[PDB]
Amino acid sequence: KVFGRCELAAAMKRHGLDNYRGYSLGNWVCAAKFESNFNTQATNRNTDGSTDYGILQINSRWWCNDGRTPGSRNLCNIPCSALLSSDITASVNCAKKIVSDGNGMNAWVAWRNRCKGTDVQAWIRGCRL
Ligand SMILES: [Cl-]
Ligand SMILES: [Cl-]
Ligand SMILES: [Yb+3]
Ligand SMILES: [Yb+3]
Ligand SMILES: [Yb+3]
Repeated sequence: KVFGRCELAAAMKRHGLDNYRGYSLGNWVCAAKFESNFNTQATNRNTDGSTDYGILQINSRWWCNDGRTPGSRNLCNIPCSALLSSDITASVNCAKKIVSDGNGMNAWVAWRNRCKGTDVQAWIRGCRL
């Protein structure tokens, strides 16, 4: 599923990401924009042999199981395919664990490089919330 901006903001709010670990909704929408372009089916292979999955590009080394990533810990206890679903619940549940792991949203390199410090409120402009 390719979400619209405000559609994704609404879904993230419904699943309790708004201000989760102190990160406002626009931070999450911005992260998703640059990780996946709002596409739940996004997959990308990393240089270390792991793969990133879904709207927030969650990796298969630490977080989910894809069966082809040696050293897989699967800390979200979920097949990586579950992170590609049109329903964002599994991605949100796993993102909550990731952002709680110590470094906040810096876990997402794209967030650090493209969202952090910017006017992230723009990502929720005009949305009914
Ligand atoms: Cl915001
Ligand atoms: Cl933090
Ligand atoms: Yb990646
Ligand atoms: Yb559902
Ligand atoms: Yb409201």
